[PDB]
Amino acid sequence: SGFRKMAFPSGKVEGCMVQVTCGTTTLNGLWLDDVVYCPRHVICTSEDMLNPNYEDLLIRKSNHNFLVQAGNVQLRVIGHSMQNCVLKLKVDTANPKTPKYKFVRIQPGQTFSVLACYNGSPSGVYQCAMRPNFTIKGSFLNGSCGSVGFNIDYDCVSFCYMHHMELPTGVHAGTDLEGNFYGPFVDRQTAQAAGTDTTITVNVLAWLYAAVINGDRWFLNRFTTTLNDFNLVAMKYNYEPLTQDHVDILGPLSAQTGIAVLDMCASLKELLQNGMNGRTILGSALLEDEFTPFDVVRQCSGVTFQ
Amino acid sequence: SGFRKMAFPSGKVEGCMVQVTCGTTTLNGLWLDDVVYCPRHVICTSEDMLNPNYEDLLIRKSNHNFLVQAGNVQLRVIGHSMQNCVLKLKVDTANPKTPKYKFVRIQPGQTFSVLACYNGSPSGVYQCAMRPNFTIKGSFLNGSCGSVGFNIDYDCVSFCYMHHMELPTGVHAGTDLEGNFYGPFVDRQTAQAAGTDTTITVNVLAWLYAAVINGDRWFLNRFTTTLNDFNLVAMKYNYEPLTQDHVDILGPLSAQTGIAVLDMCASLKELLQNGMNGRTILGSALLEDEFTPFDVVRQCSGVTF
Ligand SMILES: CC(C)(C)c1ccc(N(C(=O)c2c[nH]cn2)[C@@H](C(=O)NC2CCCCC2)c2cccnc2)cc1
Ligand SMILES: [Cl-]
Ligand SMILES: [Cl-]
Ligand code: NA
Ligand code: NA
Repeated sequence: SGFRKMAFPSGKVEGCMVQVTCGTTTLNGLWLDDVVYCPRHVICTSEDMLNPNYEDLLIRKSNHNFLVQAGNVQLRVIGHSMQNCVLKLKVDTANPKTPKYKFVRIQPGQTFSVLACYNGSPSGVYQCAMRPNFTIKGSFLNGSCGSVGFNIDYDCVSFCYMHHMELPTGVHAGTDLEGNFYGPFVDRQTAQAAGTDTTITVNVLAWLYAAVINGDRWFLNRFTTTLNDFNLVAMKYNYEPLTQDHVDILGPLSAQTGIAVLDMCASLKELLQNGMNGRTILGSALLEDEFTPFDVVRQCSGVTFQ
Repeated sequence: SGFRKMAFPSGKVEGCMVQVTCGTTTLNGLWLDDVVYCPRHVICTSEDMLNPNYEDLLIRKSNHNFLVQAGNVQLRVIGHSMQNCVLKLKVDTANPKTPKYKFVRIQPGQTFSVLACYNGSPSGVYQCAMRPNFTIKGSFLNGSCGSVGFNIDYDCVSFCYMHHMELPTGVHAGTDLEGNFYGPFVDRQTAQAAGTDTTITVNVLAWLYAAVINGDRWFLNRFTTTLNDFNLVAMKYNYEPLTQDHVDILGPLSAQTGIAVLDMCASLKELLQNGMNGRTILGSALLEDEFTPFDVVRQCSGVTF
């Protein structure tokens, strides 16, 4: 019993974090096999952060213009290339701690663990979600660039996020490990701003199922809803639309608890209308939307507390 | 910017987790140098658990009653003993991944990271606090016994919790790594319950300072108060008394933000008396009390390990 924001154990990723320095700029890189991945804006000078031409900036660099430090060891850079917004530095030593890994590009609503790092050294681990507006609500200070997000289902590290920058509302933007940004953002100092964000409806429903599994039913009601009437109501509270794909994804949780998906939708509609009247759900006084259906099945018992 | 519930990186601890089996019971152990630590109730049958004589159950046991598995390798047990509620199994191999470490017993209100494990395999990491009633609000399923809690200082892991049991309200109880229970609990199947809990006042103040650092200011006001007057409000709302030592600890945050502890105490007093008026603080509709002052400074300054 209990229910917590639960990250993956971070050791497999800790063994890959290094420090990358170019000029006066230092940030983090990810060392896998004989390649170090980092944000290409490590080659941006202070003079001009507004309109960098990264092709022109990089052709001026020699391999020895990049200093890579793994703990106390300097790694020798022997080649470099740019892929989208990520710089790939070839080094002369393969990382002996390289885990089984893959690169995955995730969809909004998906969650992952973040290992926040400074100067190549890990500071802490937390859970995040890719918001509908393609930002993440991270906790990142100056120098956190190059920190990564990941999942480790079944002993394989799936890297899905590399941190690049902070937006004006204090939320965060970055890329996949192929260097393609999530959302419309660019690695320039522009007036760019996150769009209006929305609540991840399928995740709220998963978390309501988690509450039932852990023994609390107070928020249920005698009603049901059509999918279209649910979406017409939920969107008035700035909730994302619920699709038939989402309904299908919630099937296993519905089967374990005996609560039909559209009956749980009716409960959510009433919670939005009424609030909690001084009660809490899984320790929260707000509706939580950064646990996915997969996350709830991972964390919760397979046996409902009836 | 941003503010998240944040755990320590868990790698140094992952390399110490093993699986311990005695009879039909399997749970987790902590392998440091040539000793594995686990809950002593691993030696109990369900019958034994109703009224166990641990002294007699252990003398019955021998080294060959224990199976220790590190990944796919069996560790050979060459000795066994008990310290309080912790079983110690001497093995023939020192753990080559043993970190610099200490065993530390924490105080109520202090936080720590938990590495939840099953069958000797780490499964997840989360942050939690020792409650004033000496429980923790963990997330644990069957087989999680022997999972540990810890803090890190530079390169040294301070182990502070080993998980033993779940109470009827679904909160959790355990020991320090010397086998001494936190709270008035015993490792036996008998009627036991969490006592009435209170809110950790110094941690709520720390989190209000974190909120100010992150730009959330609507709860600040022109008033100040005194320790004595604030503590009358605290008692009324089942908050822990605020001591002069707590005020000293908050000093830094008070100097940085511009709000004296007693100034911020006046904000908390008003929040307790009037509520939040439909507003949130750092994305919560409740007053959060599982961040210590040290947690707030660490996260807001980027301390690494
Ligand atoms: C060159 C470019 C692309 C404009 C840039 C510059 C600085 C950084 N930031 C580095 O901290 C940093 C950079 N190199 C080492 N550290 C930080 C950052 O985004 N401030 C922004 C301030 C507003 C204008 C855009 C940049 C940062 C802070 C906190 C958390 N995350 C990141 C990120 C990107
Ligand atoms: Cl996805
Ligand atoms: Cl006994
Ligand atoms: Na030792
Ligand atoms: Na005040």
